[PDB]
Amino acid sequence: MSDGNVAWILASTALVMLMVPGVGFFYAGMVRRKNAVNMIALSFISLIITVLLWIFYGYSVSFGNDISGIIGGLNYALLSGVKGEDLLFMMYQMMFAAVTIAILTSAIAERAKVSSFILLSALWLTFVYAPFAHWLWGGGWLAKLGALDFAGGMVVHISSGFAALAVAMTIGKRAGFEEYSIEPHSIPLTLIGAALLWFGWFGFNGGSALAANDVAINAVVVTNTSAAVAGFVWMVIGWIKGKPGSLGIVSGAIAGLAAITPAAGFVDVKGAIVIGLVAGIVCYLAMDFRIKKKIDESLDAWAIHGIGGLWGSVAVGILANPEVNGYAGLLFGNPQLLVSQLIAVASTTAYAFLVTLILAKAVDAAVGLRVSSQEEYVGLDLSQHEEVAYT
Amino acid sequence: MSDGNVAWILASTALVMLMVPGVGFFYAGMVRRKNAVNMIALSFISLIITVLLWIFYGYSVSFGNDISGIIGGLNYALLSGVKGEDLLFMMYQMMFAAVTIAILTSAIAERAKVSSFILLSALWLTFVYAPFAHWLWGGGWLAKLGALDFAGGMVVHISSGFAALAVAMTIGKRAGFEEYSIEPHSIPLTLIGAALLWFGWFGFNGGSALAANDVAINAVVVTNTSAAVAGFVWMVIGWIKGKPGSLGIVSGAIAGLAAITPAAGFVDVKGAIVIGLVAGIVCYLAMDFRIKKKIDESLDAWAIHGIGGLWGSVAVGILANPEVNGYAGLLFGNPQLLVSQLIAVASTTAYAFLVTLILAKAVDAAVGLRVSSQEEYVGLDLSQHEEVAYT
Amino acid sequence: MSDGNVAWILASTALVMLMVPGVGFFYAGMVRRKNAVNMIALSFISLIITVLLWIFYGYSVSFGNDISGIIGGLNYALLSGVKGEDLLFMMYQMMFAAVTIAILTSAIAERAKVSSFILLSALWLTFVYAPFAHWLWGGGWLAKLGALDFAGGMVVHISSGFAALAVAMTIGKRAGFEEYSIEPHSIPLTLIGAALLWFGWFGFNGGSALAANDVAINAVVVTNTSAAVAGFVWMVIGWIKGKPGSLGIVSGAIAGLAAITPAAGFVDVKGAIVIGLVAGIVCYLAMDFRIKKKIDESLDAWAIHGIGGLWGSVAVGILANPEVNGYAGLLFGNPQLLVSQLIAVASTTAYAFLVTLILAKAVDAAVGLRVSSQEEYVGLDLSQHEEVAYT
Repeated sequence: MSDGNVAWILASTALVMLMVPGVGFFYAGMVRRKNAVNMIALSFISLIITVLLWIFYGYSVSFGNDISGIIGGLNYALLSGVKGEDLLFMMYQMMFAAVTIAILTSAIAERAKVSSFILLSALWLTFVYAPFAHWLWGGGWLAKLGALDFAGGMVVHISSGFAALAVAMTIGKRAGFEEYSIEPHSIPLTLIGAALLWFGWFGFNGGSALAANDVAINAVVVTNTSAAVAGFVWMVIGWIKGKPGSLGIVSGAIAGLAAITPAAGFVDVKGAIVIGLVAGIVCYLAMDFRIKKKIDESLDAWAIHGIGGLWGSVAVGILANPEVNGYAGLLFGNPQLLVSQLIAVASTTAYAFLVTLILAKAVDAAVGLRVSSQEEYVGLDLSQHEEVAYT
Repeated sequence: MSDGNVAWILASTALVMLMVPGVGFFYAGMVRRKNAVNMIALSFISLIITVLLWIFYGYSVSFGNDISGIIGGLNYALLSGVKGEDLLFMMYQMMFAAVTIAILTSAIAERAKVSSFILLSALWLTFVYAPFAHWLWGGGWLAKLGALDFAGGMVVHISSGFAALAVAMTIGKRAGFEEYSIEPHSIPLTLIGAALLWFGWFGFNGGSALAANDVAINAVVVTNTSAAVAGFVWMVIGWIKGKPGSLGIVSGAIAGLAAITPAAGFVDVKGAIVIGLVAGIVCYLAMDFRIKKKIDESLDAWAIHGIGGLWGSVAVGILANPEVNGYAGLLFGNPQLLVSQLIAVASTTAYAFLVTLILAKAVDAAVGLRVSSQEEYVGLDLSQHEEVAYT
Repeated sequence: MSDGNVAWILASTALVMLMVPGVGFFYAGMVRRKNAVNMIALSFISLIITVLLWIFYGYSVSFGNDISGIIGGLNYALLSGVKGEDLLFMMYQMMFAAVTIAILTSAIAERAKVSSFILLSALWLTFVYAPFAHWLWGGGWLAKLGALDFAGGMVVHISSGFAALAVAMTIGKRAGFEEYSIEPHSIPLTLIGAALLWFGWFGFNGGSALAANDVAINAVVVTNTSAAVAGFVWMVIGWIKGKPGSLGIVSGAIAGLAAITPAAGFVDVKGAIVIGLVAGIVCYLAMDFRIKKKIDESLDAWAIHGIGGLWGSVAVGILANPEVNGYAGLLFGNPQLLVSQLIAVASTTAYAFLVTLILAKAVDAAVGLRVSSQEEYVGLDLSQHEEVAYT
């Protein structure tokens, strides 16, 4: 099976797994000390829950027998019939689902009931993520009409970004959100998360070629490129607006990473530069806009992932270079690919937001999403975990 | 040599190395601020010491010429005659020894003399670890009677777990251990350790197939499975008993990882589920029991690793699936394998505990294990390292 | 292309990337709380800046058409003409440049203008790093006269070490440097950095064979060996001088890692032992000496990397074992190799220091390197990033 290829995907799988708690640390540093444990705990729970559901039926529903091009059957439930390298694919994919759910925790920072997050995550995974994976990567209707998503610009970034937006609006602003700014308790903790995410993204985008070949090498080159450009952009904006805080820098780098994900295996270095440059700009604008509109989509999963993933997914249709991976975009003489991406982006963006909104409200009405005011006041570490982050 | 296979083991080696300080961070967060540096420092020392002894003679004693099936000769001392991929095996194995010693530091948390830990570690490595590795993986008498241990359920988890129990009883309870509970100074630090351990375990269990093949893929699948189940279990117990603290969650995940280690390459996903489920339960019971018996085996190396490794090692004899890796357990028609595991588990459990006990007391009588009361009072960071963790 | 080999280098690339922020954490823990964000931020900026310049022309200047053996042309500017595995080489090499620049941040700890660091880094990369890479690895005049540097004893360690010395002397001592000692705000943060650096060095030295073969395995064995020896040495010195602080231990391990880098693929385990032993000693002496001379080369990039890299690079000429990788040193009957190393070390040491000195003063005169006294007083987190590390 080419031990080399298995080697690379085994490694890439470990890398993506690390990104789950990586997300937890990244977010934890930006919340208050009284909610640090909760923010990290959520990423671990996301992992645990994801692994179980994925095995149970998640994998089957995403990549099993296709039914009307919208979803898969239960032929792979409990991994029945999954052998050899399909098992490696399953495991690798399982980690993409886990990171997505963790990113989503951005919208419930500092005020959600853990039990409720679990219920909603299980439902979201079932009714939003699995479907997307199937549409694009499981031979679903989107792949059928020619849509492409190399590493998850849509399956992962658009889904969590817009789902995060829907969730934030449903759960409401944190107490005092509007009055005074919420300061991060540990920027260094966040920076550790950021280093783990950049590092893990090597397996995320580079592993998506499913082999140790020229496409993975390209994905690795362009991934690092877009990240650097988008990070540089936020740095400049930082200076333009005052001082370049470390948060803006890494946030910019992450915008570039999310934007390049859907295209990592189709574009050249020049294309990666445009994507990163534009990503840095539009994502920063989205942040200020959601801030202007007073939406407490707390850690900007939407501005960064939602908008970054949306852009990158569209950019695939404009800059795909056939010399790179056969596929060609508008600038390389193919208008058709652009239309496929727009349809794919319009569909996944609307569905992620609208369905998440339905799910969020359903659960809210069923069990209630938000913690009580006093718990929010004392912090979820104590109230939801009966723990104290530091002594 | 299949560059793919070398690639995977080179990577798996780096992964296991990371687990050493990973253990240090995991433990450090659960001790008091005045002992944070010491707890981490111990894991680095474990690494340094292990590497030296392993090269000097540790490797030879573990995998050299067999003498009476209990130990190896000195033909590989200073790596004399070790070439090509035997060198990669040596290096990979060296890291297993280092992690084991680090896990063991659980029993001496906050009150041991560094110099003494080194002496004892050197002796333990020599008289307990090397022998075990040889019995099971060096063509020793246990492998000879058909015993199996895929990734170290016995060589690593049972050994450190029970050795930790012996050490704790010999060194005694921390001052005030019984009166008031000792709070962790940094749960987030512990969670970083936990993420590094989960991530590193990909190389630990996945690398144990010694190749990038179907067995490693299986080991990776089942490893993640058992961890998720055992973590889910502790989460439920947490709710049943109040609130699911992040510590219980990751502690549960680690119980599943330790339990699955001896079996990662022999069982199917259904088997992994049973192992994780049972592991979560029995390990939690072991924790409460050692707590009930007032034994200051501080960070539960015993409850988690000892008991988790014991269970998993036995489970190998019940659930080994021949369709997975040829070997078959009791449930797959082979009673013989179960007997081999019981004998192996009875032997390694008794030896680890009894011999460690002899070694711990010997050193105690020779140089003294525990620091003075005042050092314990001011903290080992200052007293043993003349450092202060934070300012 | 041997998927195995690509697999290993893709992984090694991710590993070296991690070492960049790893350096940031390592350094951040040793500075004051008011400068924690700045110290880490610098490592991320180093990465971002490096990636951009490397793509733009850095790579071409290092490995493009040779001009008079001192530098490369612009034929690979913007990666024009770089395809297949040359692209993987490019990306892997790009990360070596990034780590070098991060190491260098040691000399400007707590008192530099970010804008100025960027300018100087861009110039240093252009006029010092690229040239070195070309001399030794780009078919430059040094490789031509038979000089060797397996993983960068000179290209990375000597360059940053001596450049750091030049920079420190040009920027001046931190306020109060002489009066009272500057305490590290978070040793644990530093220890996390150290674990990431040790782990990442697997890709650094092990990946330098450019394939998953016997040389990489050897590099991995010897790398871990020298680190352990040098760390053990500093530990002993620590006891001899009082208590073995964790900082000395990891600092010693890093001396061994830097010393072994230029030789990782040419020496045997016995040679690795001598190198580590000597490295621990000479590097510790260099630290005390620069401390005696009152030079605020803050985090000892010079004592550790400069001197460690200098030693190891020379040691290559004494201990290269032909049985290991064909090349042979003085002790293996070849005086010639020793002369090549001395010339290479004399040249790179003098150039790094002298040219960096010119660059540092130029920029200082152009825009000014150091922040104002009051910024230094309130801390660069607030003054240069308008952020606060912890709340």
